[PDB]
Amino acid sequence: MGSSHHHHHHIEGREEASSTGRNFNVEKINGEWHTIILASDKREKIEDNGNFRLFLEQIHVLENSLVLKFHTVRDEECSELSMVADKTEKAGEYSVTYDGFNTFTIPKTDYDNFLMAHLINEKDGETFQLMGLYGREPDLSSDIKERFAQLCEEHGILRENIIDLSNANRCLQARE
Repeated sequence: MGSSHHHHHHIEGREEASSTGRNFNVEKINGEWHTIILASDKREKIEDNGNFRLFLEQIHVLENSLVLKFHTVRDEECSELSMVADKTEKAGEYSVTYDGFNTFTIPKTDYDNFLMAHLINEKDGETFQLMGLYGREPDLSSDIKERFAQLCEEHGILRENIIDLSNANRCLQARE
């Protein structure tokens, strides 16, 4: 018998990555975060006073896991919950303790400009693909916000299902 192999090279320039474990940097995403735009197949979910329509906090990068907090109201009263996204046997898919069985991952990690995450929750015999677009700033330009719209169509999430958050901000359910 007898075999042989070869080596590989790396890149220094700015290039995207995924949670799969290929040139991923969590030391960047670490810090004050913000929810630019929320896109997911479920307008009735990410709508006025929805359930997933919550703000993001500063993720705390740990040894292998990372803590994350959100902002959710209750009984017409502002509030916030506590979560902790950890690793699992899966491939580049973290597991966060949510109201129902779900998994938080990161398909497009462009901390340099805008970060992208993909979480799916399957409860009540029903599931949906959730994706929260994040960016170094509290608002993304028309050049970056469009980038996400290119992926939403790939996940089956029509560009129309994209709900703008930068324009929608409130902590009450007041209306006519």
